[PDB]
Amino acid sequence: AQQGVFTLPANTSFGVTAFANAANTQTIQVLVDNVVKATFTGSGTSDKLLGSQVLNSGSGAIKIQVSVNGKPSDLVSNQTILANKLNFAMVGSEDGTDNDYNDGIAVLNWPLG
Amino acid sequence: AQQGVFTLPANTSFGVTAFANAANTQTIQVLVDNVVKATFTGSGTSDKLLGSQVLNSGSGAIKIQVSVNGKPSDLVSNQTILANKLNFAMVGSEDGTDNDYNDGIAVLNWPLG
Amino acid sequence: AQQGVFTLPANTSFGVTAFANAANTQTIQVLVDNVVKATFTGSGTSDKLLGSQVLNSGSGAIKIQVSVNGKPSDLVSNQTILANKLNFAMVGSEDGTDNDYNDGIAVLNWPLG
Amino acid sequence: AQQGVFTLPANTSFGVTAFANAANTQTIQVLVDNVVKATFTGSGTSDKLLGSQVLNSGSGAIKIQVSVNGKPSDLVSNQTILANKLNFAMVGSEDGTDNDYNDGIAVLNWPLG
Ligand SMILES: OC[C@H]1O[C@H](O)[C@@H](O)[C@@H](O)[C@@H]1O
Ligand SMILES: OC[C@H]1O[C@H](O)[C@@H](O)[C@@H](O)[C@@H]1O
Ligand SMILES: OC[C@H]1O[C@H](O)[C@@H](O)[C@@H](O)[C@@H]1O
Ligand SMILES: OC[C@H]1O[C@H](O)[C@@H](O)[C@@H](O)[C@@H]1O
Ligand SMILES: [Ca+2]
Ligand SMILES: [Ca+2]
Ligand SMILES: [Ca+2]
Ligand SMILES: [Ca+2]
Ligand SMILES: [Ca+2]
Ligand SMILES: [Ca+2]
Ligand SMILES: [Ca+2]
Ligand SMILES: [Ca+2]
Repeated sequence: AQQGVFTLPANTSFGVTAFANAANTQTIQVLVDNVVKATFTGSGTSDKLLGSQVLNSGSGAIKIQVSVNGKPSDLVSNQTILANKLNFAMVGSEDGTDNDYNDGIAVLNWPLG
Repeated sequence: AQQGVFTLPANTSFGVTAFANAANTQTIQVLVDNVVKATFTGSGTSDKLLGSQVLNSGSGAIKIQVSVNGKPSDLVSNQTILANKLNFAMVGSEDGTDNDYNDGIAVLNWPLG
Repeated sequence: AQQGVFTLPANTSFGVTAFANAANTQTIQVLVDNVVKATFTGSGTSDKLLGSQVLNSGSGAIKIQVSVNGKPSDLVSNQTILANKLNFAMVGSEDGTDNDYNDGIAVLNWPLG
Repeated sequence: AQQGVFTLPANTSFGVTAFANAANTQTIQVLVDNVVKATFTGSGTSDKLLGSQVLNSGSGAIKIQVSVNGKPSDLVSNQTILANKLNFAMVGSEDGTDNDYNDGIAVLNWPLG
């Protein structure tokens, strides 16, 4: 199945935070309506914080991409809702062979405020 | 039910990242074996990043506390596992009456490496 | 936080399946727009299947109640979305003191078809 | 990523319940330590309940397979833990082109009792 694709409410601010757990440099892109709106880049094996940003969801069509020097990683994802209100969308990825799926991570959360 | 309590594998590094979406100052504490090992503090209504740290899980007994000037918030939490390997533990909290449950957030992830 | 409350898409069929893991008789009610539309009753400690039904979501306001002889149980719940399409809403409950939270369970899933 | 693979605690009873939302006949197999221990078969587009069984987890290595007349479906899965105690493992699958991922579903839950 496609992974890293999420439908958010339209015209809503969301946070996105990215991490590396990898020797290779991760490129984590956040697409809103098929257009890259944020890019996080880096490496490190101890949950390196690559950045955190707030974006508008546009029509609601979000897609997360993870790659290493142009090669797409294998993604895994899901979305969880707590208290019928607090949403998280998580993405892990695997750039290699050890299948730890932590190499490049994105965590989205909404609503804000 | 108790919320914000998680059993991790013992002696394992994990990341914890904290956010505010609140006018009031949040105090988010990460306890390992009943001892506070990290504290994140701040306010802001746009997914303010309060910090991110890597901790050892000790025996595995983690507890997240959220309070505002000493008053415990109402917590909500769960844990998700992706690809049978990548773990997230999420905590939201409500400090007031609007029930957005985003006031003080913690996201834990493991394994690292 | 309130638990067992879920917002579904309006006018959508969903499945709901109920289980017991309890010595006491569980009463598991599925409310749509504040009106009970299904009730599952029984006991048994080996994941007793109490029933499975398909309901219309009405406006989308679903609430699950669990009680034992009129006494409300303590609920825990969340919602997960897989492949940006397949939804599950889960409810556990505790009727006693052992905090296994499995006494009366409901699992909702949608969309059907 | 591989999907439908879960690590359970060893020597633990778990419930597994299977559904169809499909015109084609689904074959849903539950493997414990690489050996099929339950098989659910059927079709129907309204959350047809194919069965529910309790199994021992063996070493803990569970795998869910879904196929239609021998052809493996595309699986999606995850695991959620509520109240640090109640576990669900969910599997959806797609046998065709509409990407509803509901064609053959398995829901696992533990602990029982
Ligand atoms: O980035 C390449 C490689 O780096 C490290 O060895 C580990 O983090 C691996 O999981 C990762 O796949
Ligand atoms: O922190 C107090 C209060 O601040 C803001 O008004 C909002 O973020 C509320 O959700 C929060 O409860
Ligand atoms: O139903 C009462 C009681 O019955 C059994 O002892 C167990 O299933 C308990 O978890 C439950 O709380
Ligand atoms: O089973 C084949 C096909 O049957 C129906 O048309 C729908 O349930 C589809 O989602 C499914 O893929
Ligand atoms: Ca890796
Ligand atoms: Ca890694
Ligand atoms: Ca609030
Ligand atoms: Ca808030
Ligand atoms: Ca109980
Ligand atoms: Ca029980
Ligand atoms: Ca299908
Ligand atoms: Ca279908």
